[PDB]
Amino acid sequence: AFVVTDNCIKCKCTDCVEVCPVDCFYEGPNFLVIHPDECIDCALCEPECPAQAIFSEDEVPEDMQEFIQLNAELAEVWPNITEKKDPLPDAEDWDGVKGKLQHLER
Ligand code: SF4
Ligand code: F3S
Repeated sequence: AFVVTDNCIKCKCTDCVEVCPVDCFYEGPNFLVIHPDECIDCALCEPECPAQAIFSEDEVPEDMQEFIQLNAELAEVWPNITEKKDPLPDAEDWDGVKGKLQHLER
């Protein structure tokens, strides 16, 4: 499965949803997650993230391993998103900044 990690938080560009064939992205107030049992590992979303927050599960950075289980869990409670929308208002302010996990809204 692929994994949305820290830099999506407070950016939420949603460009990634355009290319998923199986529609497995689920939407939070200020983050997206990939449903691990639905992702077919086509790797198509990851060139599309402007914030470069998507990784193959096995390539998720050591310091961002928490995101793997987070994606699994929130994928059960969040709504499915299928169309691209506007990025969060302050997206480019928050892009490239580290430790945005602290601001995750559920
Ligand atoms: S690897 Fe493919 S199936 Fe998975 S979330 Fe990405 S675009 Fe979708
Ligand atoms: S910022 Fe997030 S909404 Fe997608 S386009 Fe990137 S994983």
